[PDB]
This record gives sequence, C-alpha cells and structure tokens, in this order.
Amino acid sequence: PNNLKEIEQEIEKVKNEKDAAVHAQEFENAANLRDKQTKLEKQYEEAKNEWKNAQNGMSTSLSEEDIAE
Amino acid sequence: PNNLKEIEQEIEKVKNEKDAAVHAQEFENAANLRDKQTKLEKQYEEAKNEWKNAQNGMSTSLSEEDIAE
Repeated sequence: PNNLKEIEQEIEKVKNEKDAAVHAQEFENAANLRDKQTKLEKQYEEAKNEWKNAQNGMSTSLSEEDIAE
Repeated sequence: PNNLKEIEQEIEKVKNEKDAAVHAQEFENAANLRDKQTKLEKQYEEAKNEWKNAQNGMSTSLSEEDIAE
C-alpha cells in the first residue's frame, strides 16, 4: 500500500552511499548512514507488521463482481 | 634501524580490525581508525623516501678484506 517501496528505496540508496564511501574512506558519515539505515529497517519492519496484521484482520471473500469482471 | 619494523606493524593491525568493525556495526571507534590509518600511510611513504635519498648517492664498492672470506 505504497508504504514499503519508499523505505526499501531509501535503504537501498543508503547502502549504495555507504558502499561508495567505503572505497573513499569516509567513516565520519558512515556511522550516521548506518544509524539511518537501522532506523529505516526498524520502521520497515513495523510497517510490514502492522500491514500484515491489518490484512489478516479482514477476510477476502469472493463476490460475484470478481467473476463478472 | 627499528624504523619501519614498527610503523608497518601498526598499519597491519589497523586495517584488519577496521574491516571487522564494519560488519559488527561498531563505527564509534572505526572513525578514529580511518584517520589513524591514513596518517600512518603518509608517514610510511615519507620515511621510505628519505631513506633512499640519503643512500642512493653513495656507492658501495668492493673491498679486498672480504674477498678472501
């Protein structure tokens, strides 16, 4: 529901930036990048947990409209 | 004469310990390690250059006292 794609992209770009900075020997910002990545991972886990709980709370019954479509 | 015997040893331990801290999510001390490693690399080049500059000028000719050895 347009909630995990953004966090996944942010984690990917943070990882790419950290990998680029590793070759350039930049550890003063590497700690900040790692902390941001960990926070984004925690937020992604929380969002996934709440989304799966909400999905499991409801029942996806099949109606005649699906067959008609 | 006990010049690069210890400088190179310091570089060796910093590099290996640096990589382990990356996977251990320990960048609090890794930031200081990168600065120390960069400084040691500069010192190694300076020490090597001054050693060869003061020795390449002189020539080491043969001596008759060691021919009979």
